[PDB]
Amino acid sequence: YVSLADLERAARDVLPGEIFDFLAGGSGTEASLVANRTALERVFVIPRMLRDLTDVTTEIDIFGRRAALPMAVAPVAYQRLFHPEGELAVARAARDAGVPYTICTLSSVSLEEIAAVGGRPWFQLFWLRDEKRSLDLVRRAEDAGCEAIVFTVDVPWMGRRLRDMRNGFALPEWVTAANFEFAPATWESVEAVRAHTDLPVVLKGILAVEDARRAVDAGAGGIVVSNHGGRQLDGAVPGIEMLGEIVAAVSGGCEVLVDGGIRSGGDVLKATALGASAVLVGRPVMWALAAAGQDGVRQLLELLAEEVRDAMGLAGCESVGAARRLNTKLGV
Amino acid sequence: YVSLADLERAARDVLPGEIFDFLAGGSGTEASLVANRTALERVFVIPRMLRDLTDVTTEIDIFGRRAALPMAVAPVAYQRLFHPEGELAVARAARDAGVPYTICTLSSVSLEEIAAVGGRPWFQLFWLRDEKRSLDLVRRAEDAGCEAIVFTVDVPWMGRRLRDMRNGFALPEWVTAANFEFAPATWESVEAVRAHTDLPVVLKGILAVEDARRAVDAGAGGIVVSNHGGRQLDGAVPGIEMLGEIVAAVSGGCEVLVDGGIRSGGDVLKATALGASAVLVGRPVMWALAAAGQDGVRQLLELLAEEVRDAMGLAGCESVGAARRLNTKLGV
Amino acid sequence: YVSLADLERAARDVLPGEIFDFLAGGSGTEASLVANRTALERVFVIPRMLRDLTDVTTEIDIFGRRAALPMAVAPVAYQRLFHPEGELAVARAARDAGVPYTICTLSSVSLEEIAAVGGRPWFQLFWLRDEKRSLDLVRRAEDAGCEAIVFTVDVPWMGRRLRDMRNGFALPEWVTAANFEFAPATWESVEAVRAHTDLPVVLKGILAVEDARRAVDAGAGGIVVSNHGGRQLDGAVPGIEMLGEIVAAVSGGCEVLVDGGIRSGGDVLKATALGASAVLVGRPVMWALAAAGQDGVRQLLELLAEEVRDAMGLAGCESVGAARRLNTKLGV
Amino acid sequence: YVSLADLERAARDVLPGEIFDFLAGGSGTEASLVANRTALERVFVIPRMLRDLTDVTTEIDIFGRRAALPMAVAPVAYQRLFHPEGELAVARAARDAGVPYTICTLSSVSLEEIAAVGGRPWFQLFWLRDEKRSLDLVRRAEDAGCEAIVFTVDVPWMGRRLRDMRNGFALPEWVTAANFEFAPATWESVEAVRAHTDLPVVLKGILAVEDARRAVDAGAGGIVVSNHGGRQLDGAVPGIEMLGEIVAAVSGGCEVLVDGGIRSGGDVLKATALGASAVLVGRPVMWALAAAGQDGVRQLLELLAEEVRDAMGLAGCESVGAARRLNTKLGV
Ligand SMILES: Cc1cc2nc3c(=O)[nH]c(=O)nc-3n(C[C@H](O)[C@H](O)[C@H](O)COP(=O)(O)O)c2cc1C
Ligand SMILES: Cc1cc2nc3c(=O)[nH]c(=O)nc-3n(C[C@H](O)[C@H](O)[C@H](O)COP(=O)(O)O)c2cc1C
Ligand SMILES: Cc1cc2nc3c(=O)[nH]c(=O)nc-3n(C[C@H](O)[C@H](O)[C@H](O)COP(=O)(O)O)c2cc1C
Ligand SMILES: Cc1cc2nc3c(=O)[nH]c(=O)nc-3n(C[C@H](O)[C@H](O)[C@H](O)COP(=O)(O)O)c2cc1C
Ligand SMILES: O=C(O)[C@@H](O)C(F)(F)F
Ligand SMILES: O=C(O)[C@@H](O)C(F)(F)F
Ligand SMILES: O=C(O)[C@@H](O)C(F)(F)F
Ligand SMILES: O=C(O)[C@@H](O)C(F)(F)F
Repeated sequence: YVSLADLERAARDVLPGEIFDFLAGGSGTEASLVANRTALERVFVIPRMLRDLTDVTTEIDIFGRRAALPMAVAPVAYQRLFHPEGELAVARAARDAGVPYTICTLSSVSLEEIAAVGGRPWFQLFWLRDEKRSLDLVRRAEDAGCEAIVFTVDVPWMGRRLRDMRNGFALPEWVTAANFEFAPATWESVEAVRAHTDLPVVLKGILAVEDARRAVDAGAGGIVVSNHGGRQLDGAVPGIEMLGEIVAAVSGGCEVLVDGGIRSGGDVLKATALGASAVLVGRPVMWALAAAGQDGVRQLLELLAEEVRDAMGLAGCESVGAARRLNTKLGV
Repeated sequence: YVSLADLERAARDVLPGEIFDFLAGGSGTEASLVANRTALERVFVIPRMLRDLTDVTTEIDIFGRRAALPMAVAPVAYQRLFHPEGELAVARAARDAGVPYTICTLSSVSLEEIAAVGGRPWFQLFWLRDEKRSLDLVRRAEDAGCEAIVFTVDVPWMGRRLRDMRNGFALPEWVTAANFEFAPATWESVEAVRAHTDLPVVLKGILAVEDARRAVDAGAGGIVVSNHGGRQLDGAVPGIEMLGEIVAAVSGGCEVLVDGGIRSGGDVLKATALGASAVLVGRPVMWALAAAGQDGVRQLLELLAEEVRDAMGLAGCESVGAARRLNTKLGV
Repeated sequence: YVSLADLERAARDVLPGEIFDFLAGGSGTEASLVANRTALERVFVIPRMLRDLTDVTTEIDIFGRRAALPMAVAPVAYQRLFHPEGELAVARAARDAGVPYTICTLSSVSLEEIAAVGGRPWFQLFWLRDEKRSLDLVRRAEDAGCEAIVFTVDVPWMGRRLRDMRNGFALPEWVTAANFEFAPATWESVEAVRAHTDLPVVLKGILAVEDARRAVDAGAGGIVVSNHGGRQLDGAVPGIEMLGEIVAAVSGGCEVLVDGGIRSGGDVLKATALGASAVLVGRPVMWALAAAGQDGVRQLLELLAEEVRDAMGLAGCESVGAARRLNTKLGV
Repeated sequence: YVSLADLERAARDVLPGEIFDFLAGGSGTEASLVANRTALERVFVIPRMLRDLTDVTTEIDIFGRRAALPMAVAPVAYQRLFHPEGELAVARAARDAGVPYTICTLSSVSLEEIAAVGGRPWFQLFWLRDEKRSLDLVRRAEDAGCEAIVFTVDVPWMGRRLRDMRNGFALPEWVTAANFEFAPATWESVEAVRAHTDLPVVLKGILAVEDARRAVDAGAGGIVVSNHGGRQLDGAVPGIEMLGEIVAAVSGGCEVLVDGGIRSGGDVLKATALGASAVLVGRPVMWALAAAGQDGVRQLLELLAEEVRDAMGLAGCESVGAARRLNTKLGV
């Protein structure tokens, strides 16, 4: 595989159409899904030349741990849909690559089993009608050694997934929510989580500048600037279009991650040049899992690491910090 | 039907080609028709997160009545072209949905019959060569319980409808103007109408900012920012491109509606975020009428209501007022 | 014929391919040719409503004569290529429509014969290696009753017409330059012409603002803002993109015409709203001549007059002056 | 051949697919490759009229020598891939046209043999792991009569060429690096070269404004504003998009060349109007070499010279200096 796009072709060959559509699809007309890609394609980097590249490093420190790349595996529900080893296959590959893996509230293997794989696991939280269940998940995650709580704030309820409605998609009987209904979360919910854990709380799905600022004021350790991969509000701005403004507004008060459409090391470099601390990658990780299980995810992460290192050095950056100081230009 | 676009396919299957073209078409090269869609597609919403959504309401108060959604059925001439029940089928579905229905001067069922259906009917006025006939229509509408007069100001004469000219389109003998020639209207005409009724006068087809201001000064209760669905001046700016500027200029002095190309609850949300009080929807209502009569219109209005509620809540808006405070970003 | 585009189809059916290509083609990659159209398509008009339209008039006064529309027939060489009656067919139709016709230096019927048709003829001048020949043409034109000299300033030599080179195009033996080598013209040439005639001198092919200003200072009575229909410099800006700036800079000091890609009454309205005094129309007139001779040109001019009147009134303009006061908005 | 695009078709017919792909391809998704073209296509020139064109000259003085056009042949590795005469065929045609030819460090004929052809040769330098080898190349180039050292600064290592990876491309046994591993170059390397030669040092692959300024401060005699034809960082801005800003920042302190996508005399004119001293042309020269050897390159250079002269005069420029004073407008 020489690009992330070779894996999409392979995943489409193997998965049942309705599962491929659950993975690929977005809400509504899929305008936000498409715009995630368009928005990245319009960003060009202004590389620097003739800098010292004797020891290029792609590592970052985030949430108190060193990561091998400025990237983590995004939360994706129900990974046994894609391969029988599901979350364990992905978590193992992420561990071996030194990349954080986000364990989902809707994981198809229990969070404690996935955490036992090792590595840098984070835990993604959905707020539930029964509040106590959400807070018990947080405590379970912490007890299992998760290192951050990624609170998803953009799903008061699931968006309108027309592919899924047209297909009549439902989980097969062999895939369940192994940790066991959505309730709208509020800033009060954020505070209840912050009070119940010593782990950094990361709010995922922030797009308004004033929500980024309020996240810092609320004691968040990070945010993920994100439109949920075009799966929630159809017509929501891409995160990459808000990122620069958000990074300026928080002025270092929390980590600022971005996601949506990251498909190469070059895209990682764009995100960092716009100011991101790190990116999340969702669909491509699942393409690799579908295509070739743990080995497939390993191969994807190896390719991404090579592309990140290549892009960084070609742009004159010996570190991710230097990459954040790059300028960009919008084009056609 | 899971989107408004499923109904277009169904209407195209059933209607005679020349009737489908009377409905779908615009003037000239159809540049303004296409631009209505392009203009909406370029607008992205910046949603807010973590707000209280315990009681999301899509209702608005407009022209002294509560409406279920920030939407009304646009005036569309000759609805018996599309289904034998014509305007009565649409008006009944609108009533049942709590949406205002605009009875047309060129209705194929008499305005008094349509008004007898009940609901929130408005009445659309064309100025006629015989002035007295226009003013008699106003009095008839008021006597029948219509709640606003929507004075169409963008049709001094009908535009050049090339599909209709190529098809040699004419009304079948079984479709007539049941209320019974266009004369250019002026500001004097507006004043003659205002003096002849106690109902709110709404000027439909305003696109220049200074015409919006003058509408307020003239005593209008509302305007509809509109290029008549691309059917009048070919090359007229889309209403959605003028809306923000217009809303700022009138600074709350009248209701500011918009139309043209509204095809989802997401589009309704864009219009409100740009400042609209409400939208009109034309062609999609007729697609539903063609496809399945009253039931079809009911299904469309149910789908739109679900999409509006979904979009609002995903954007952190418990009310339409909150949606008007959302920011937007233009994209690709 | 219900649009100018119906005539292109008809002309393409009848003309030999190499003649159609001589007519349609531009220089180089035809980037400027295509951009003439793109540039007009991006301009939207902001129409005004509720104005008096009791006596809409499309007339203008230009170069001391009343014209029926704000349009003239552009200079096009060798019109016997397109129809056996050539320039006489076009000139007769223009006369009957009350539109000025520009007689070309490279006319395939002598300028005196065309002028004898009557009407409002103008004369287009090429500067020649033998200066005296150019100045004799001017005197001949004036003696024959031409009312303006349109000095073409953008053809120091003919551009690179790749269609013509690929086709090996040459004039058939039955088409000649009936008035009988290009020399670069300079401001000195302009002055020599101005001194040799009492007619208004119009400089055709101006695109830089400072050249427009200098034209006024040089005593020009008009300019034509133009990239020669994309036939000269490939990559020259469209005239329509320079027009507003030019109109502001000359601040009424001469008439400012535009050409390139005008294909409807709506396009005429755009040009006027951008500030043009009038437009020239080239290729469409020749399509009509190819399709149906004098009658074809008459039909085209009738259609254009109807479209201009329609566009004007739909935009709230009772006169061309009012149309010049319209605002525009650039779109997608 | 009447355009540079006729030669691409001819080269694609004759070359083995993998060699055509080595030539045509870029890094990654080829976003930067495509953007080089897009960026030029959006630039329109504002031509001037009515200037003296009695003695139009396309000559420039650069690096102490007169060149026939504001263009040089870009460094392209391994030209025996394209034709058996390789670099000697191209160098001979360049000499005969009065265009500088850049001899490559990776030339498939030795630099001394190519320099013996005569003409204006420049020498392109790669910095090597063994520094002394790079500096020996510089001395060899100077001893052989090369007139400038073009130090390539954008290849700390070769980019990710996915066409080449998919094809399993490798040099055939009959093509070698005849002058005989990449090491990242730094500003220290630049200074080591500057100290080892009296020739002008030209830094090729500059895109950041501050790197342009530093190049001047470092004693460079020129820079080439360039993204290496889209072959290095995928997502690097096109040079043509940085050029104006760069030209302003150096304010005449060194020659500022540009490359990437130059495919006509019209494109040369755009580059000069944006401020370039001269352009480099890569792929088209190799298309001509593949198609017809020395004669093919001669024909290409003749066509380019004709197009440059044509564009200049149509734009009212009797000299390249005048062309640099032209204004431009971005379009669609
Ligand atoms: C199939 C699928 C399931 C997902 N499930 C979740 C989830 O349970 N929680 C969450 O916060 N995000 C979820 N996401 C969103 C991703 O975390 C991420 O925001 C999105 O996929 C990023 O875009 P990318 O897929 O373009 O890389 C899901 C995304 C996909 C494609
Ligand atoms: C077939 C048809 C007939 C119409 N008749 C009228 C009319 O009689 N009066 C009027 O004010 N608008 C009329 N309109 C315009 C609509 O009220 C509305 O401005 C336009 O359809 C809105 O755009 P939409 O169809 O894209 O939703 C008509 C539109 C269509 C498509
Ligand atoms: C076939 C052809 C021949 C032309 N000959 C002349 C000419 O002799 N003199 C001149 O000033 N313009 C000439 N023009 C340019 C036109 O006057 C005009 O600038 C151009 O056609 C306007 O664009 P349009 O064809 O898009 O309407 C010619 C154009 C065409 C298409
Ligand atoms: C096949 C190929 C090989 C190249 N080899 C070199 C090289 O050895 N050194 C270098 O500085 N540039 C090299 N370049 C880049 C060119 O010098 C130039 O920057 C690029 O081709 C310019 O773009 P153009 O090909 O679009 O005209 C190469 C380009 C191509 C296409
Ligand atoms: O995007 C998803 O599918 C998840 O976030 C879910 F299942 F929660 F909506
Ligand atoms: O758009 C329409 O068809 C109506 O507004 C009419 F019939 F009046 F022009
Ligand atoms: O555009 C044209 O063909 C004319 O202007 C000519 F023939 F002069 F170049
Ligand atoms: O672009 C190229 O192929 C050259 O610059 C090389 F071979 F050095 F990378």
